[PDB]
Amino acid sequence: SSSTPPRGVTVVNNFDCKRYLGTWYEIARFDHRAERGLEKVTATYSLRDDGGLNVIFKGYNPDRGMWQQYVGKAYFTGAPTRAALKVAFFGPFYGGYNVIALDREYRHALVCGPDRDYLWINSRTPTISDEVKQEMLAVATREGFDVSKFIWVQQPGS
Repeated sequence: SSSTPPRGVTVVNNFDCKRYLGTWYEIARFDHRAERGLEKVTATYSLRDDGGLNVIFKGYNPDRGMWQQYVGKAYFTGAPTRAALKVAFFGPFYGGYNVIALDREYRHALVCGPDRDYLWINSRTPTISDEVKQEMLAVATREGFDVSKFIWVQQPGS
């Protein structure tokens, strides 16, 4: 089931959706065809009339010589105080989106998909401290993700 969280993963359960809105830089990702080779990736989150979120993915594609966007819609699968969502880019075809770690300042987030082949480190800044990087890798490995799969995404100052 590609719209539920991975078995045996803790999801953030005191989620304040309003503080999560705005722009997040992608620090690291497990690669798949949608993202592979994209640089300087951000995700931008905004509230919709219908209680879902707009998710605008932006990345630089060196082979095409262009910036490209993916326009999606995210909805909470349960209460909006549990950071368990599902995202679609076309039609009723959803993937799981789960915030599994978040600092009290809503400045750094570990986000996974519906299984352990999907994981992202995200930051309000394009670079993170070695201390924040270490905590992210510790949380991910404790939840059973193979962090050797990370691609460290090209960002200004990386």
